[PDB]
Amino acid sequence: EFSEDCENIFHDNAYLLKLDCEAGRVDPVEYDDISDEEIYEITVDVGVSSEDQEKVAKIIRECIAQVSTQDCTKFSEIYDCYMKKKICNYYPENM
Repeated sequence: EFSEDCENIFHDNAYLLKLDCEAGRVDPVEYDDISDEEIYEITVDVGVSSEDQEKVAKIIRECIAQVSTQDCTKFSEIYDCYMKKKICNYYPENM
């Protein structure tokens, strides 16, 4: 699908964070929320439409809020929410 690149990138980040979290490099409780600046940076700054930003924005916040898991598996669970919500359909094919 058209979506594989976005998906792979989110997949990669999740996995990296997981590995780092395992390594005791990251703390899963800092991932309990997210700023508007981070959001812009992973939406518009990378090809999400201005018009669509809030729509992606909502999925990210819902997902983050929905994941009350606070171990290293949080990173992977959040990614699961993002795929479940089809977040990648809002991004361009190449990125």
